[PDB]
Amino acid sequence: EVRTIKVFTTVDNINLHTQVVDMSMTYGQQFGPTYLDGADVTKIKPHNSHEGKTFYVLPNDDTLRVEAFEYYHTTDPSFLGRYMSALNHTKKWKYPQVNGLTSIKWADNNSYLATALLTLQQIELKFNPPALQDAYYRARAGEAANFCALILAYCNKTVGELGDVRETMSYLFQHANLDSCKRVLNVVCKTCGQQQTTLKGVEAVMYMGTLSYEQFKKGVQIPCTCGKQATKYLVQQESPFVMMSAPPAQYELKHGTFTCASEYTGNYQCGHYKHITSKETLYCIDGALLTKSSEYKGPITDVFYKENSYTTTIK
Ligand SMILES: Cc1ccc(N2CCN(C)CC2)cc1C(=O)NC1(c2ccnc3ccccc23)CC1
Ligand SMILES: [Zn+2]
Ligand SMILES: [Zn+2]
Ligand SMILES: [Zn+2]
Ligand SMILES: [Zn+2]
Repeated sequence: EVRTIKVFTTVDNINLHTQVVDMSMTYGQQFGPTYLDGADVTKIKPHNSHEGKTFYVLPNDDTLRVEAFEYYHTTDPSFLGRYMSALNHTKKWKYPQVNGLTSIKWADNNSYLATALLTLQQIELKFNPPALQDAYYRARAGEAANFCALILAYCNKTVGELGDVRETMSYLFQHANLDSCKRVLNVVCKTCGQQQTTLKGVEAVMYMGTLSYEQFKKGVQIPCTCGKQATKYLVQQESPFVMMSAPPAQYELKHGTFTCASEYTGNYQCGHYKHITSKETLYCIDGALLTKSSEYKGPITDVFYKENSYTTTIK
């Protein structure tokens, strides 16, 4: 008087939980919201082909809420749905190899994700949420759909929003292991004197104000609360890279003095991005398009550099 089939539910595709489903009911009445391979199967009953398949569900109990925090570092119950929604788009994007890197063919306002994807393939980063690191790896190999969909979900951005590459990175670094990154800087006032300031994690590897990492060790002008103009410089830096950002402006990029950079053209919040990377020569990745040049002069807003351990000589 009731027929049933075996299926496995999961919130991380890693702890599979055996269930038996009633072929006269929908996955919705039995499980709550259900996805099979991204497809919202909530309003559908079990077709017989489903035996043995794995389905994604929302974390209804407290075990799953833990199983899900461990995989994604989220408690937000909308996460699964926002992600599954982005994945419906990103599974259709193309992800070519350009210049030995995984890019994204232009689609639905995704210039800023491609510049972000390209940059992540060129700096040293371990992400803490296993969902991020698995998609990171798989994106290195060309299967970037899940990686991009997770970025959209972590950013509470959605396909078709135009993004900001610096902020996209800052959303992601919060779940990266930068716990041994250290930045010590010294700010010096003609009046007040000198104050050392020592910051760490995400704050140790990100700066907004100047693009030149060289300028940053020499000294950069910052206003002082006490009123005069002060000078801030870098005295120590342990971290494998550094992000230097500043609002778009014409800037020259010299082969071999940097890792890669975000070129942004247009106005606040409606411009386009392209990716500049320093290899044997300068390369410009625009989604599926690439160009080469000896030198580059143009509108740059982030420049990434390599570091291991720096110490100023300024006494
Ligand atoms: C492209 C884009 C999308 C979304 C968003 N916002 C920003 C605020 N945030 C709270 C929400 C998302 C911003 C940009 C954007 O233009 N960013 C850049 C920028 C930063 C700072 N000052 C700028 C000045 C002039 C021109 C560009 C500037 C990199 C180019
Ligand atoms: Zn789309
Ligand atoms: Zn765009
Ligand atoms: Zn986290
Ligand atoms: Zn002062």
